[PDB]
Amino acid sequence: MTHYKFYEANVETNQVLVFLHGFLSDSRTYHNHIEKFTDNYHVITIDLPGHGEDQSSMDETWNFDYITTLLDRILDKYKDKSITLFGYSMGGRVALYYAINGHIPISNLILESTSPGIKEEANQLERRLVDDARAKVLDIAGIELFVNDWEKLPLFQSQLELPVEIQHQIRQQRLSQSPHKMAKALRDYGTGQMPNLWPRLKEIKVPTLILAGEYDEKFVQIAKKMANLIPNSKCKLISATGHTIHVEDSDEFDTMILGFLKEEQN
Repeated sequence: MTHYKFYEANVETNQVLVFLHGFLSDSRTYHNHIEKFTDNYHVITIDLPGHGEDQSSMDETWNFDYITTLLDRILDKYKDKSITLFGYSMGGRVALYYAINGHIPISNLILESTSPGIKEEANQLERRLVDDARAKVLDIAGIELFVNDWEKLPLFQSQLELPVEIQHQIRQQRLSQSPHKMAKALRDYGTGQMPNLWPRLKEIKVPTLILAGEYDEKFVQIAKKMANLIPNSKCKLISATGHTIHVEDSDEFDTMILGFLKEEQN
């Protein structure tokens, strides 16, 4: 209930494009994009556990297998369609996990500024500690103070250049998240908790589009590495954007998706 929205295509089509959002955000991030795709594609947006309109129980572990089941249940209603699964950042981690472990086969995969998790154990632990600390800060200091600090992360420096409306929308989307739920999201499916999917990338056989922002060096290096390992992948670097490409250059982002979707119609 409430955790996913289906937007009927303006035309008959067997194509369904499924959007997963990032941490501290929800499906509203795709708001201005939906109409660009419904022209030719059915669109689904899904709020992940703890985010936006999600109503996952606080008393269940929101690990990847839980999220996979969640997605299985939605996608089962469209299993006979050609499903393109799109994930941005946190949602891309879910989309990679799902491409590898999901129970409904997807047709195509799209990854924006994401990673298959952390390879080496000590780095996984480093990240767990940080996300665990962050979760504690959320449970205790609340959403506003967290977002204030989150806004200042180097990862998001390129956003400081966005039009004030856009920065407002992003800030509002973050502030509306429940801090206790954000904490649980971090503890249960933060990157530090995610299995290292690097050695399973070769299992992903579907056409895959990988997007990274040129200013976002870390995720560019990750995107290139992922592309090498996913056998039918295209990696596109988006000029003059950081991590959240779909917000910083929405049109180019849209053009890249539509063109990929165009190419893979077969």
